[PDB]
Amino acid sequence: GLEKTVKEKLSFEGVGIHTGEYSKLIIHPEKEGTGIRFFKNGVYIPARHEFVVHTNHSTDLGFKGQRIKTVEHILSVLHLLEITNVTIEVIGNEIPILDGSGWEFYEAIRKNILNQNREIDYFVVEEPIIVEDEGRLIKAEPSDTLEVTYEGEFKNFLGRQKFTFVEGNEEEIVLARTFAFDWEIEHIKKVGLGKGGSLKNTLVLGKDKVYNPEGLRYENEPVRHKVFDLIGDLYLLGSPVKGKFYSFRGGHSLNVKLVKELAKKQKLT
Ligand SMILES: C[C@@](O)(C(F)F)[C@H](NC(=O)c1ccc(C#Cc2ccc(CN3CCOCC3)cc2)cc1)C(=O)NO
Ligand SMILES: [Cl-]
Ligand SMILES: [Zn+2]
Repeated sequence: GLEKTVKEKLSFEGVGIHTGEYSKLIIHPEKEGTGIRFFKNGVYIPARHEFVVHTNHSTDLGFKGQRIKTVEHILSVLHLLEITNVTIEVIGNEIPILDGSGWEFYEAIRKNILNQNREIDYFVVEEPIIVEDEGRLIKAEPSDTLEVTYEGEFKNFLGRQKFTFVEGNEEEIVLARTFAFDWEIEHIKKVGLGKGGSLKNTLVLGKDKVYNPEGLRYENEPVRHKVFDLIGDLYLLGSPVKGKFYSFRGGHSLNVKLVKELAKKQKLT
């Protein structure tokens, strides 16, 4: 496909899931070859794995003393829409969580795409690779299309669930919300996270029950959201990705580990 930016500036705002603070975004058009980058307090922070500074419960980026928390959801939306050149100006410390899914970003950006004049240079997985960490694993292999499978094993009524995204089915994952388990809430707050989480932006589950009165959007909403997360972390390769991925219980740390191994393989090709 063609490289793409946005036609006009787009703004979003609201509380961040981990800081609990209100922040504002402005998405700016950029010319061919710019890449995806954040901008904060006069500093550009490229959306690339070299700038990852935190991977526990979110993926955070930083450069020259300026940090942005929770980039995975906006990056996933930009990856799915193959937006390749854009500056995300952040006034605040975190990307807004909005309703917990990518939907509001996706719908607004999708109607505001500007095609540009050169083709995308995709990051094309060239050979199989496996990374592992204490029973979690992620595999990748070549594919002409982006295909991403997540398999989870939940310690509550959800049990084992599996979901596969393929190109063309973007609407199946951009509405899946972030989620949390009630028995983990106290620890997440103690380690300084989750300050913005509420039933308005998080699917909260117990051992046997659903806290949200509206219930789940899909019976497998959590693994759909985990696929959505992984697609955002994969965009830290710096280009839209072609390959077939399978994650068993992976999280941001393992996602970024895979990204860094893939980037090392193609550093000069
Ligand atoms: C899903 C992830 O873990 C992923 F990493 F796997 C991760 N999400 C996260 O890491 C993550 C972590 C925590 C929260 C939260 C919360 C919260 C929600 C409501 C209340 C309110 N109470 C609920 C009970 O009744 C009384 C009221 C408290 C706290 C959300 C999200 C991801 O999406 N990263 O991109
Ligand atoms: Cl490769
Ligand atoms: Zn997420």
